[PDB]
Amino acid sequence: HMMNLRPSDPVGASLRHLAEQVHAVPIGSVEVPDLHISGITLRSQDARRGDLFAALAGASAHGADHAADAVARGAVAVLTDSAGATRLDGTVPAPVLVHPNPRTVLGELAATVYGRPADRLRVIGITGTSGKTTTAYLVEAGLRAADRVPGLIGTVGVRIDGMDEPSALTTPEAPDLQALLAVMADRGVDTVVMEVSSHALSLHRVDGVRFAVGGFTNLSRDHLDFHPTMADYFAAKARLFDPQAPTCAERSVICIDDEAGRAMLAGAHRPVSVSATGQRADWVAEDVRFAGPTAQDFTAVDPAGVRHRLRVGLPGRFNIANCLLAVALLDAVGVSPAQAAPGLRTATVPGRLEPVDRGQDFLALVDYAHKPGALSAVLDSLRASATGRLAVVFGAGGNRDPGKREEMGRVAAERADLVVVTDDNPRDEDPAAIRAAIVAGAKSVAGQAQIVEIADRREAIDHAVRWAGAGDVVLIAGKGHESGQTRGGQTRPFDDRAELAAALVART
Ligand SMILES: Nc1ncnc2c1ncn2[C@@H]1O[C@H](COP(=O)(O)OP(=O)(O)O)[C@@H](O)[C@H]1O
Ligand SMILES: N[C@H](CCC[C@H](N)C(=O)O)C(=O)O
Ligand SMILES: [Mg+2]
Ligand SMILES: [Mg+2]
Ligand SMILES: [Mg+2]
Repeated sequence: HMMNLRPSDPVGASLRHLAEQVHAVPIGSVEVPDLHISGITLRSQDARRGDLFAALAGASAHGADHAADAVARGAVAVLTDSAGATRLDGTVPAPVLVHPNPRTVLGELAATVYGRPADRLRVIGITGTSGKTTTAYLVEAGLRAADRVPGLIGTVGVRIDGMDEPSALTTPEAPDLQALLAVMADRGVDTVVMEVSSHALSLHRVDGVRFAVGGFTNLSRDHLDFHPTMADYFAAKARLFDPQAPTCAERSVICIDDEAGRAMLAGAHRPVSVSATGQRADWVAEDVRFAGPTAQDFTAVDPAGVRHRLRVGLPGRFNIANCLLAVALLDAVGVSPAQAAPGLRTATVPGRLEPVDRGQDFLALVDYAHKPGALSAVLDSLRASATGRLAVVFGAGGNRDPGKREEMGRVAAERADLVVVTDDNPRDEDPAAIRAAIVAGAKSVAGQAQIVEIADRREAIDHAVRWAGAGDVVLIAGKGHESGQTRGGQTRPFDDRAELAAALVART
């Protein structure tokens, strides 16, 4: 029954001032009161003394049906839409405001209520198809090494001043994010690094955030079950860099190693370009050197002409680009490469090319990639002379884009020496039919990959671990930091890191 995290003593705001700020109007004939509002939420179970409850239309349900409960829990006022109003007329003992489309103003209302936390610290937002999480963790580690106090908001969770924050949401709505930024400022955070997804930029979830710096990794095909076309997907991410958009960051740090990045740079507010593929850019990586199985040395060249010799403590060639972007973002908030370097060398990223070491003589790691494009990239990222043979173990989710299954098999069989097709959250589907589609795609490739099908994921991990010899690479893909195997409405624990470690201890 743990309610969502709020700042302990927010400045708050008068309801009348909030109504004037966003052109909300009273539901009825009574003028908006100067009632003190100390919080805002869209979830009645998170409502508490002093809150404005946002009662909004949603999936086959309207929050107005929960407004009486929110007020009973201590909310002192309600903000709703026209539909909600007709349903709240004279039913709750609290003032009600109506707005044409409240979802579009919740972020700015929460910014006011929580004291404009994005003006108390520097917010870095990072968007792009892949690399948001790794880049964010590298930035957080660089800030800590520089003796700054960082906050991190990402897919895995939230961390504040070096401490996990389990009471915060990983995918906050706009009011939740403002509350979390205020908590961070209260706890001494001077710089927040957060992932900003195309969903968030399309659904008003980062409205009201002043972004000091925006970063762009790359774009490839993804999220087309939400965006109608690639052009809509690009346009959503462009909202972080377009000077005409209210979400535009004050400085844009853009990787130009793909077509989308080059186009983003051309229209971006106050652009800084970054390239780890040899192209001309303000920041470039050069002189990349092998540094053992889980580290890579490189030189970051800054726009002033200074060469910084650095180490990123991650495997995978594309992590040079993520580290270079992290370095440029850190510079944009006043952290030098030398100050950040100890953090870049030691950072760990949960579920993103995350190695597990139990003393074996080969590289064994877990990665989140669960779609063909990301899987192709991570397999390519692990291709290098040091890499003997490469094995990948994965499956595909039930009740998730079935059209990707053959393609995942294809991309794996084009790149890996051993492809182990197993189960990964078959959910309400026939698990054997999912594996069959992946296997068919893998077999359609002309090459020399060995294709093995093992339904049980523990057995599949075990098979790959037993197969590996000195200098080989074993990749367990598709779950990353996410624990669980869901079948027919039941979920059993299954953490790929724990299961990989157990196989390594047993077999190695
Ligand atoms: N710069 C990159 N280019 C291509 N693929 C990447 C990059 N960074 C990470 N990946 C891969 O894509 C997936 C998502 O990586 P992550 O670092 O979580 O990105 P995001 O947070 O943008 O989803 C992982 O499975 C990883 O293998
Ligand atoms: N958590 C995300 C990714 C899961 C990826 C893969 N493990 C799967 O279950 O399809 C989801 O629910 O779509
Ligand atoms: Mg995504
Ligand atoms: Mg992510
Ligand atoms: Mg957690």
